[PDB]
Amino acid sequence: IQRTPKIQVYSRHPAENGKSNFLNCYVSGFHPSDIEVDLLKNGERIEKVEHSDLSFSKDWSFYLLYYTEFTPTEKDEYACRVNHVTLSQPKIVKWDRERTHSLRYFRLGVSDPIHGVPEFISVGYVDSHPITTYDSVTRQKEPRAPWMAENLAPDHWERYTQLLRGWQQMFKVELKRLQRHYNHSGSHTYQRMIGCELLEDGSTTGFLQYAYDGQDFLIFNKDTLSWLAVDNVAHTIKQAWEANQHELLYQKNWLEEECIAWLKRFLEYGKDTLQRTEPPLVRVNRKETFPGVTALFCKAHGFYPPEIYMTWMKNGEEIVQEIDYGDILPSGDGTYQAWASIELDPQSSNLYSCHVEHCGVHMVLQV
Ligand SMILES: *CC1=CN(c2ncnc3nc[nH]c23)[C@H]2C[C@@H]1C(C=O)=CO2
Repeated sequence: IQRTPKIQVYSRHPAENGKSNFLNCYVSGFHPSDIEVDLLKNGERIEKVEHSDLSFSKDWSFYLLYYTEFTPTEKDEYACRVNHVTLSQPKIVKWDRERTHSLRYFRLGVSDPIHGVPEFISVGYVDSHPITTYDSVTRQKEPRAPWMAENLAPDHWERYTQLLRGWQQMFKVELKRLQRHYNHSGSHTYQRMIGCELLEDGSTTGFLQYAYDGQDFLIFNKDTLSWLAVDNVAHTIKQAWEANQHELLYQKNWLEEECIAWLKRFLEYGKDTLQRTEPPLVRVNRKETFPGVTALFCKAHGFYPPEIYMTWMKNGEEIVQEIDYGDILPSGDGTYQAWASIELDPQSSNLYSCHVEHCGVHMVLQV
């Protein structure tokens, strides 16, 4: 099942003409992984374009960010051009107008990529921060964060590069078995996700899952040490794996113990960035796009962690049941932005208000 990319074009900071800024093209929710993204200045490709490394979501969808340094010109027209399997022709999008932590590791396999993209990639994350990276082209596990490279001995990288070289071969072999079993030809994707969550109160959560072509394939239940299979093909794989009772017990123990221990270790190594809280800056704007149309936009920016809650209240008593919302977007500098717009009443004002909650801070912008 293919999924088409969600393309969102926006600036890192609120845009004002003549002031340098960063243009973002957040490309998310797409499957398979192969994509081509360009940023266009007045219809022309931009030579210097930065982009985060390929990232992975828990729904098996892929996400990325493309950014470039620019200064907004009232005349300049910036847009983002995306190529994907689901797009018979490129799609151009104009630029209009904490306490819970998680460690998780993903494995990605692509058969017949026919690209300068690796056959196998594996990335680790603490709270949406890539801590480590490994791929088949590199054949080496390298820290993706600086706080990870200043606390782990070089032997640690050697030891786990050996595990990842073996896991890579297993993924290549396991992927062929699935294509033969399904009689599939061409490029297909194999995905794995393992991780644990450490809640504020001390509770722990764990998960291990496999996906074939972006669809749930095998789900490990660590409470019953069973692999749940979606298909009869997955059932065949389930039977092979469930033979090795030792492997299953290791999964339970790695999730409940080693994973949380690793996570606590990392949350200290990166305490400066991971335990950081940046409060949001909220401004209310009034816009009249058409005659007799007025809307209020509660816009928040520069906060971390991305967990935020925004709402509008008519007369300061009850919530509005017609509130449009904006996605929480990565601005590119480690902070996040969002917005919430309501249609201003043509009648006499109800004295609307905006309410923002972020990490225990409550802001009310009564206008
Ligand atoms: C870097 C490491 C990754 N780890 C890991 N465990 C299970 N499945 C994985 N898939 C990719 N990487 C996986 C382990 C060992 C090692 C580590 C510390 O650096 C934590 O967890």
